[PDB]
Amino acid sequence: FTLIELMIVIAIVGILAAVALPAYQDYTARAQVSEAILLAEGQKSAVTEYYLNHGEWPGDNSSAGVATSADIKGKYVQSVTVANGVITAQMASSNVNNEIKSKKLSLWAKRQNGSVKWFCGQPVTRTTATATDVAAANGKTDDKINTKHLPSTCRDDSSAS
Ligand SMILES: *[C@@H]1O[C@H](C)[C@@H](NC(=O)[C@H](O)CO)[C@H](O)[C@H]1NC(C)=O
Ligand SMILES: *OP(=O)(O)OC[C@H](O)CO
Repeated sequence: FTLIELMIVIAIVGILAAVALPAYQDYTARAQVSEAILLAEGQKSAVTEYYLNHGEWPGDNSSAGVATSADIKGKYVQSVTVANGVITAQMASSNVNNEIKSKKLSLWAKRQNGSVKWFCGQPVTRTTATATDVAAANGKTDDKINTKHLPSTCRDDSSAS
């Protein structure tokens, strides 16, 4: 070989040392959102029992049978709230992933003639405790967990039935 080959080798070493990386932030966000999903999954029993024994969905954490929203917290979750039978979880505003800072995800259920189906996805709202339909959360806010930061199973629309 000669000097040109060595220079090319050094250039290739620099090229390899200055390479790019894929988007691992999405995977870390999914891993951190799994905790919020697990925390929100634990309030299903109380809401279901109240609905079965009273005929209407709970309107607040008080008669649902759970603690204050500010007390249901984890490493990356800061609040879990129940409103008209809908469970919503909010992530922390610091020491967490940048993409899922102060964002919300929701869980809700619909009653069938022989079963009760549960859904998971972007935030939804219910207007009346005796209603059977849901809609989108808001149009004047940006506190929605992106599709890229959710598992493929936890991607449901408000019109799903
Ligand atoms: C428990 O949640 C119920 C939905 C609520 N009931 C009503 O709001 C009435 O049906 C009028 O809509 C109860 O008042 C709640 N009980 C409490 C807060 O102690
Ligand atoms: O009242 P909740 O338990 O839903 O928590 C409220 C929180 O402090 C910010 O909305």
